[PDB]
Amino acid sequence: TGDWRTATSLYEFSAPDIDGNMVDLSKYRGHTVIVTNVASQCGKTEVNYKQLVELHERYAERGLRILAFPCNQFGKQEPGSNAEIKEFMARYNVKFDMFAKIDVNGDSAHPLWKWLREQPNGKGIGGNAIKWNFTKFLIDKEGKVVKRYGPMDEPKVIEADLPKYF
Repeated sequence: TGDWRTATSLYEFSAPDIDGNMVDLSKYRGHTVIVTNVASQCGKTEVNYKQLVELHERYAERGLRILAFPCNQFGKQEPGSNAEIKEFMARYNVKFDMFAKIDVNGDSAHPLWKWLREQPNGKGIGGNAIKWNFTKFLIDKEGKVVKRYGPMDEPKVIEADLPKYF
């Protein structure tokens, strides 16, 4: 219906990429997806970027796609413009998909993230708030959330779940 409250998969949403081009996320139909909120000035920025890059290098050939959403809501650790953030990810040689900066919590949260927070059967009242930088969601080939991993779970925690969804 266009309402995030009614959506049942990743494929109902669209978001601008880091260059500002609108991306319809149905482009990921049939792929294994990780969605994560990122930041450049977090204690865990280096380990998350390094391990996300490693997962993409190991598993892109199996259809793994990583969608990274910058977000400045957690300690103001993503203060850069989109153009600044684009320059930053190359230091990690990021070749997965980078999106324009968004809010993930609160009144201005992007609708995809309003939906992600509700995933285990939320009633539309806010769900499980994103707690800090580098939360991750593993999404299956039908666009359904299958697991959430927190700021403290390094990306390599997702690895043993990946072959179930390739």
